[PDB]
Parts: sequence; C-alpha cells; structure tokens
Amino acid sequence: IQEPPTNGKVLLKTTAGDIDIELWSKEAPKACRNFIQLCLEAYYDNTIFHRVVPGFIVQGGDPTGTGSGGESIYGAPFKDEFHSRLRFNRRGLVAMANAGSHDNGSQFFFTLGRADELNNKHTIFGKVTGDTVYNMLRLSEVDIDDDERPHNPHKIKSCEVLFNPFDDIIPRE
Repeated sequence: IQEPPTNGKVLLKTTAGDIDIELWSKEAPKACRNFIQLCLEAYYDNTIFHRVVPGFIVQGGDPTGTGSGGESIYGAPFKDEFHSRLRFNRRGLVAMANAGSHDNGSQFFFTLGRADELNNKHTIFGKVTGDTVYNMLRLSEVDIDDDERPHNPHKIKSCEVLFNPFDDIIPRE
C-alpha cells in the first residue's frame, strides 16, 4: 500500500506551463527508455494534445497530430509493462496509449481522474509532481470540438531530461 520510488525525471515545456514527470524506470524500463529517447530526439517538439476526455484523460505524443500516428524507438510497437503496485487510482499519472496488447508507440496520456478500468491494459510509466499537476490539468481546460479534439490544442514546445537513469541511450539521427 505504497508506491515504489521513481528513477528518472523529464520536464515538458508546454503551452499550459511546465510539467515535471518522475519515471518508474525500474518497473517499465522499455516505456521509460522509449520516452526519454524520443524526448532527446526532439520527437515530441511541437506536438499537440489532440484528445481530451473531461475528467478522464488528456492524450498527446503523435507527431502527425491526427491521433493515429507515432512510432517507438524500437522499429515496431513494443510490449506492455504492467505492475500491481502501479494502478490507475488517482489523477496525475502518465501512461502509454495503445489500441490493443503490445501496441506501444509514441502516444502517451495523463490521467485527469481515476481510470481503474485501464489497469492491466495500459503501461503506467510515470507520475506528475505535485507542484506541476495544475499545469497538467490545464491541458484539459479547452473547448472541445468533434471527436474529443480541442479547437485550440495545447502543445509540447520542448522537453528536458533532468535525470537519465539509462547508461546507453544514443539518440537516432
């Protein structure tokens, strides 16, 4: 009844403010490695938060902005990484989007509430710090047109890896 310590830290500089993410790199090494490397490759620069479901999630990480694009660093969608100590029991968690099993690419989402129904379906790989959760929540404070798409989506401008727990990440050219 206590969350494991985190290891790794990433700052997302967004149009809603700074969002600091602590990473569960021990529990979700593949997802955390993917995320860190994509940040370092500037892959998330100028990407929008294309999907907002009020009280549930805000989703981004698609370089096309359409909601159907994005790819991992591994050359194909990668495996799920669940852990019984990491549960969708509060808002402010960071997880991988997918459309089925073993379908992790680049798209990720923040939780705006509980999402118990996503337990054992989506990789949880991080959490937002207390002093940036208000900025995270502000990503969802948007007028939403059709298909859960904001009229004026917020964006990630740039990223900073404040602590890299991996030895051997070489960003692709």
